[PDB]
Amino acid sequence: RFLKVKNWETDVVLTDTLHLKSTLETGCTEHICMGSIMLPSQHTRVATKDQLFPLAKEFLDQYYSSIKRFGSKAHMDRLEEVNKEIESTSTYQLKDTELIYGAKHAWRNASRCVGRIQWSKLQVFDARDCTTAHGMFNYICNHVKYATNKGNLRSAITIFPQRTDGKHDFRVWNSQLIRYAGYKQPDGSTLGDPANVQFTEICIQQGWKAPRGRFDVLPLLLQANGNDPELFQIPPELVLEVPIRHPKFDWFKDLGLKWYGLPAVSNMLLEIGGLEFSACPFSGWYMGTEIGVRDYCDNSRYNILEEVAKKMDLDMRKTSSLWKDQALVEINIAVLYSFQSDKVTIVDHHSATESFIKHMENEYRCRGGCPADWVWIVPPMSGSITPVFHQEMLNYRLTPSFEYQPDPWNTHVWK
Amino acid sequence: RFLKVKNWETDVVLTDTLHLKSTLETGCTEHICMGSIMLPSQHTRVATKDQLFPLAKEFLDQYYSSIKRFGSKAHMDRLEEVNKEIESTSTYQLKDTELIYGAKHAWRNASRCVGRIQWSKLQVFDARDCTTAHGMFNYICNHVKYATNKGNLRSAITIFPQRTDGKHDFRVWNSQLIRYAGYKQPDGSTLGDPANVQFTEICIQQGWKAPRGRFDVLPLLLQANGNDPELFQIPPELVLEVPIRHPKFDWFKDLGLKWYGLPAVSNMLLEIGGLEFSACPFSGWYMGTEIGVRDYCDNSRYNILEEVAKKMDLDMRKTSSLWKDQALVEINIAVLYSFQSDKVTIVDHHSATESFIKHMENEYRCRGGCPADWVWIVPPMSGSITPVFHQEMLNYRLTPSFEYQPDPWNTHVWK
Ligand code: HEM
Ligand code: HEM
Ligand SMILES: C[C@H](O)[C@H](O)[C@H]1CNc2nc(N)[nH]c(=O)c2N1
Ligand SMILES: C[C@H](O)[C@H](O)[C@H]1CNc2nc(N)[nH]c(=O)c2N1
Ligand SMILES: Cc1cc(N)nc(C#CCN2CC(F)(F)C2)c1
Ligand SMILES: Cc1cc(N)nc(C#CCN2CC(F)(F)C2)c1
Ligand SMILES: [Zn+2]
Repeated sequence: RFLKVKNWETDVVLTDTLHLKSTLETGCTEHICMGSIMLPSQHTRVATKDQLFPLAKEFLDQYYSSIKRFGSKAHMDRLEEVNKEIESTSTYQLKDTELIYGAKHAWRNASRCVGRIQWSKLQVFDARDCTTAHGMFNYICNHVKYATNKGNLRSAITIFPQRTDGKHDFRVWNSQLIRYAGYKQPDGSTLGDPANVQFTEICIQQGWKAPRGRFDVLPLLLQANGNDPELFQIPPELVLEVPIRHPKFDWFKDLGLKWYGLPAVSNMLLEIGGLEFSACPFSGWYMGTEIGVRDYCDNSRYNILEEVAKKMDLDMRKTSSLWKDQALVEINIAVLYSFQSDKVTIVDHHSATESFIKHMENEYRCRGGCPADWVWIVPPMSGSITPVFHQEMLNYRLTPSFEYQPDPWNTHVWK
Repeated sequence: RFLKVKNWETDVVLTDTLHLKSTLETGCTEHICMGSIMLPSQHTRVATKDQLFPLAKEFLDQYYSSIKRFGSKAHMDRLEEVNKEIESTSTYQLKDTELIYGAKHAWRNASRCVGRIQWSKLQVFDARDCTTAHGMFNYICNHVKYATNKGNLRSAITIFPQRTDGKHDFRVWNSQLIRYAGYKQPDGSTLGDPANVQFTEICIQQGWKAPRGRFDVLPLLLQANGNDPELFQIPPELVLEVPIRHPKFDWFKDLGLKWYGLPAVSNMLLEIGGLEFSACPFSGWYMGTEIGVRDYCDNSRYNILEEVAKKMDLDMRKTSSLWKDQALVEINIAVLYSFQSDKVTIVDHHSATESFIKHMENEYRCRGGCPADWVWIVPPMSGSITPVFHQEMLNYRLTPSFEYQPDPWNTHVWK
């Protein structure tokens, strides 16, 4: 019942008891493993009043058995206080300290995040008093400015009012606070980011005048209390960008690449003691491979392997010349070199994966485990020369948690 | 119940119904996914007479509903014939055609093997009349000669007598038919392959005179009908080796690397209609990354990244210089280039993973699915620039199957 996970490069063994506390389901059964399914039903997110108190009680018991005040009067009266308020309101409200705890532990419990060694250093911005989409823009601007810190990136999350009935929902329609626009050409090809071709069309549909270039920062589409969303442009002095150059190849500058400094996910859902926060933008800093491998070299994204292979002068006729691999490594050296020379926080996949193994060590000692998703933790290049490749990992779903949710434009009852 | 798997690079969707036929268990539960555990209990392998007929019946029903002769007289009489013989003997014997079918479908069902597009082109060598360890050596030599085919590698498997009581067991003690010896130095470091340091000691323990160099081909340790195993040296003209050189870097020859052409796994167990074949060496051809990434660059194997980085003249002080990544790509270009120039069959990880996607297509059409283990299918370098990275895969255990088994020297009752 008390499972073991092995590291096959060092022979370290760790014992996991934290999985006992797991509540949610994974998708796998005794006869089928769905560990490679991207969005199983369980990882996506309507609740009723009856189900709310056990989830509150369970969460309150975690928080008071955290500040080592479990079962005492301060715990019991808060237990009864929330109980009474769930009877009275069919919902409840978190204390500011409970919100900060719940949000840090959602990140802590994110099994697909290799960055969690930082989970306790998270700045939490309480935006539950927000009522309008202008208010949201203002809070989101303050988040971007704080988290960027002129390149000394700081982790942060901003938390808008929780879902109540469901038809009144705060939502950030962008998938990330800062993304580049996707424009499809009249012939068929794509300028900018093909991922956002659909979102770019919704913004033009709502009034955005597109500068139709490559790296056009998208406006924000903010929806408040269920109302229709409104467009706002992030003041460009708040959007820190890094021009990508190589430390050997001087043709690399003329490639004309740049990325943004701040990775800030805005389309997910924060769940805390049964409450649902449909708009909770959170940001950290990049691991290099996110830009250099996935953003730049995915076939359905920017897809630059061939142009980089061209200017490197490469054997591009054969697949076994490994020209794709060779050009991929140079692109990622340039991503790292550019962010570092500009003093914009970035981490390479060797540093990040070492830290995660060190984070797993700590989590099995002082916590009894660390839910981890190997499929997402192992970086998308050079997998087996990083220590996470050889580390067995148990995946399981703890709460508080970040979850996926459907896009707002498939569900919003317009008017 | 009839699950869907998505490809996130092409948007192809496939429907899996084959998982319904699954019998064995995976290790995962509704509340925990063990998709990254290397050797769960279910993937390792004693049976009694009562359990044997449903497994025979189930297997016979697959084979006759294969040559489109299901339920007929030829099926029913073989059903009753095996039934009677399980009553009479508490076991049974496969027809030669049933053995060839069962072995091809064990490979077909191997969810961790990216090579299965070839599953029906498998040469099956029936060695069930073998009685002595000399006999085994002779059969294993004929396998090596056939499968190598002077560099035009051909897939093959040799099948020794099935387990009966358990204390009489044919076993190949080597983990692969051809491996290099592992010698630990008096100071502590290691020459050759550190993986086989333990096995190398068992061979010296039994009489092997070690040439104590780097790439010393190990003798065979063959155990027949439970007797103690005996050493035999594969005639060196039967062991095809490829010296590793680079097509640009002429210092690469002086690195002094070579590998063997034939990957031939000998420590696993073939299960067919309930029968257990404890010695079933099977061979194919290499995917380049097996040698170039894992064999050469694993920290606990040959571990050559630093010496290759040295001669490349690399920024080795920092982790973020990606010198490890850069030297890894060159090692794999050289592995491919050397095998190809010598006309020894090899496949690169781009060709192999494309073929597997094409194999999955066929399997979902004419079979209803294809059990696949993403953790093992995705290659250990450049993962996301190969199409398997973006393909969702359902893992489940079908029979006939290859399974792991404990090492013989932890279980053999000596004398
Ligand atoms: C501090 C620096 C951080 C680093 C280096 C980091 C690293 C990463 C990386 C590389 C991914 C994979 C993204 C992808 O493949 O698309 C990821 C996923 C994720 N990260 Fe972190 N992250 C950081 C901060 C944070 C913060 C502050 C939070 C939450 C407050 C967070 C929560 C998540 C979640 C929820 C996911 C993916 C969840 C899913 O897909 O189910 N991360 N992280
Ligand atoms: C024909 C050329 C073949 C290629 C290119 C190929 C490719 C591969 C590769 C790269 C692996 C991973 C090995 C590792 O990471 O250590 C693998 C695993 C495997 N292959 Fe194939 N293979 C081939 C032939 C075969 C044959 C002929 C069989 C059986 C008769 C087979 C059965 C297996 C099994 C059972 C495993 C791993 C099972 C496990 O660990 O549970 N392969 N294959
Ligand atoms: C099919 C597969 O699950 C999918 O491509 C996953 C694989 N692992 C990943 N891992 C990370 N970190 N990010 C991703 O987008 C993905 N994609
Ligand atoms: C911990 C992890 O399961 C282990 O390192 C696995 C990962 N995937 C692998 N995949 C292949 N093909 N071969 C391996 O040896 C491994 N090792
Ligand atoms: C906070 C954070 C840090 C980081 N280093 N990266 C990301 C990211 C991302 C984008 N992907 C799509 C997703 F699944 F939402 C995450 C987010
Ligand atoms: C037939 C075959 C083909 C191939 N291309 N590779 C292998 C291999 C290997 C060694 N690994 C350890 C294992 F799990 F047994 C497989 C085997
Ligand atoms: Zn699973």
